Amino acid sequence: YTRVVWCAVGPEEQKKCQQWSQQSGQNVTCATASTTDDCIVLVLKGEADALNLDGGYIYTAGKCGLVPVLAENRKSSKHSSLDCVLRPTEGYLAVAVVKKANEGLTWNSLKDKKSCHTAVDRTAGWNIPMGLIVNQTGSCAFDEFFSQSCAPGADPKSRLCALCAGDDQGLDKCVPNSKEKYYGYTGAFRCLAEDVGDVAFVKNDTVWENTNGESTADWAKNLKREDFRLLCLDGTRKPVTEAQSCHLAVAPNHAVVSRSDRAAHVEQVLLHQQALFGKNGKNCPDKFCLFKSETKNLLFNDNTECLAKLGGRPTYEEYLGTEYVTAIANLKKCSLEACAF
Ligand SMILES: *[C@@H]1O[C@H](CO)[C@@H](O[C@@H]2O[C@H](CO)[C@@H](O)[C@H](O)[C@H]2NC(C)=O)[C@H](O)[C@H]1NC(C)=O
Ligand SMILES: *[C@@H]1O[C@H](CO)[C@@H](O[C@@H]2O[C@H](CO)[C@@H](O)[C@H](O)[C@H]2NC(C)=O)[C@H](O)[C@H]1NC(C)=O
Ligand SMILES: CC1(C)Cc2c(-c3ccccc3)c(-c3ccc(Cl)cc3)c(CC(=O)O)n2C1
Ligand SMILES: *[C@@H]1O[C@H](CO)[C@@H](O)[C@H](O)[C@H]1NC(C)=O
Ligand SMILES: [Fe+3]
Ligand SMILES: [Zn+2]
Ligand SMILES: [Zn+2]
Repeated sequence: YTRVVWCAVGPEEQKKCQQWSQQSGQNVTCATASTTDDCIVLVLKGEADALNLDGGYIYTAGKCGLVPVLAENRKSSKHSSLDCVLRPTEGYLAVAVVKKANEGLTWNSLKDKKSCHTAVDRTAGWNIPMGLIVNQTGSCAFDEFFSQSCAPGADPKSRLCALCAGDDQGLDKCVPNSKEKYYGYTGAFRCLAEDVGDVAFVKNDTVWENTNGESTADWAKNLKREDFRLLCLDGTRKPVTEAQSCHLAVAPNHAVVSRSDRAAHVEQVLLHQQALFGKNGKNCPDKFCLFKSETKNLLFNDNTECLAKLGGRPTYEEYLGTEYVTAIANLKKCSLEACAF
């Protein structure tokens, strides 16, 4: 009765989870909710066991008692002797991306421009840039900084949702799941690509993976890396090959979380499921690939090489790092340490 009930966020994740469930012979089954917060609630009620989360959502789950279990680990350079499951994670770079042709937009002229964010509460798309912005402006009024935005999860009538597009029928505008056209890393970068916004807060890998033919999706297939610049905190603009010297932060990798009392079982089941369906898996590309979903980053980021063991049985605070947790705490003061639910 180590069936693990995964929580899928929206219908496209639910469809992938259903295929995973079928292929796993119901070793894994699926609960679904409309939002990441709602999935965390199902886990707190014991109606789902686990899901994989961005760091800002790990902060929410962690305040309510849930614990990190395994982390996404993507390709690396050095440390290459180690098996992926054992290799330390390296964090990803949160960046602010603009079009080269939008000349003289820099970090210091962002006020009153249009912004694209992966979702409220997420690390690169929200906590890092809005925390930096609140700090730099000396003001908690971050909902009045950009003239319009798409920030999935904000009030859909507010200017923080004015750029969001909803689903193809145009329903579900601004919902924080993949139905919203501009949701997530891929959606916020598409929001910039399509010039709906002036700036997208995403990570370094997003720009690479959706330019120069790395994506064949209709909106991405013609994008050229050279037509984008990163915004540096010192006011300069750099090419996207320079993200090691022009990022807003290094983010902790997305990780699986669960109730502490289920962490051990969730871990062993996931280790076995990735041996089947993960990057070199017995049954991938054969039957099912757990870490593919045609660039849509459903359940896991498509660039995940494996889910890796954590060193030191970390608490969510240790996993996130004290400085990130403190930055989050500070930003949340704009809108005392109990579970949000
Ligand atoms: C930014 O992201 C890109 C995409 O993940 C990284 O480029 C990949 O890096 C490895 C080398 O580590 C190459 O083998 C891959 O083939 C690259 N992918 C692509 C699409 O080019 C890049 O290294 C990252 N930059 C920084 C500074 O972290
Ligand atoms: C925004 O500013 C706050 C206030 O300075 C930052 O909070 C401090 O962070 C440092 C470095 O971790 C700690 O030494 C201080 O104790 C923190 N101060 C407080 C009052 O808690 C926060 O890191 C900043 N946000 C961002 C995104 O950089
Ligand atoms: C295993 C972690 C989830 C803990 C952690 C810290 C961390 C933890 C404790 C105290 C400080 C940092 C930092 C990290 C790395 C670099 C910067 Cl500039 C900021 C944070 C990173 C990203 C990285 O791998 O380099 N991680 C990943
Ligand atoms: C299902 O779970 C059992 C128990 O670990 C295991 O023997 C079997 O290999 C698993 N099968 C699949 C298809 O995940
Ligand atoms: Fe993230
Ligand atoms: Zn840095
Ligand atoms: Zn510890």
